[PDB]
Amino acid sequence: TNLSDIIEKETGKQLVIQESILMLPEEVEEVIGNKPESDILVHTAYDESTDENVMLLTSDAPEYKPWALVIQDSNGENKIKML
Repeated sequence: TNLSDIIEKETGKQLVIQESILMLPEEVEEVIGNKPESDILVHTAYDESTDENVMLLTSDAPEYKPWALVIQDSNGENKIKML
């Protein structure tokens, strides 16, 4: 998919993307340090090769504009890439 393709562009891996979860802008801002201009969808995929969760943040439908990618490791440390 579009969203799996973005994850693969950014990680080099083909992963199963979970059904989206909606986050309000202030919710997202606490996590990321930037406040999105509207609601965010979190599309999560587990990267078993590294035991990492990969979270693709887009705007809501129908645009699904990519906004950020969060990769969390098993120690619970986040890396963020703004898209």
